[PDB]
Amino acid sequence: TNKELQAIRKLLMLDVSEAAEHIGRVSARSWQYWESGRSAVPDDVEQEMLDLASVRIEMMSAIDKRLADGERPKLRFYNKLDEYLADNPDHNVIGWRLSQSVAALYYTEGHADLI
Amino acid sequence: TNKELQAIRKLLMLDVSEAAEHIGRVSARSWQYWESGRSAVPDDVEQEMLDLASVRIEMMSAIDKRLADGERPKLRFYNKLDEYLADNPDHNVIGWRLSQSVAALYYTEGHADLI
Repeated sequence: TNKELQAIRKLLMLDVSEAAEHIGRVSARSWQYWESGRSAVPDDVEQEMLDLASVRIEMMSAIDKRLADGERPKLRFYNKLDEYLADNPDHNVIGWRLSQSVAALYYTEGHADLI
Repeated sequence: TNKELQAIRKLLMLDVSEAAEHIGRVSARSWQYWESGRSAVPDDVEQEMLDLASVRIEMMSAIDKRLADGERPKLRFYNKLDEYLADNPDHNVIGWRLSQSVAALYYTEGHADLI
């Protein structure tokens, strides 16, 4: 539904324009129409957003591994996209947002430091 | 630091303009300055952001209570601010975003449905 689509997008920290370009391959206006509720949300886009959410879960699982190993992780929080891309040259703006989503969660809940 | 400030802000699903107006009581430019890293984040702003994160934890704890009572919660995802305000007339735009952040988490991670 429109509500599930927006929920996942925001949890993954994607701006509408970023989700539209990279996941929907549609204009931002088209993506807004999907989230507005005045349109059918196509099921394929919803499925691709759930696939991307599984990437966030994989990234969380890796941090959980460090925690089980006794480490208090120091996670890079990239305020600047360009710095993320410099350190992660095989990723893009969507990877940057997923990194923010994961680092912010672990920090805010008291489980990791940000660097 | 600027990284912690932006991380909490984004996790709570607040736009810069919303955080600036209601939490900082400053302009978006000033809030962006605090998120830039150029100087230290003010003590009172830091504390208020931590306190709002605690409100989010309290909201999660209330849902955890319902799960422990055997409910499968149907959480209302408010894509429309005014609908949230009508249902929660003592709250404002910041409370709306907190509601989105909690509903999106429990939905995307499989514990609740959205309506």
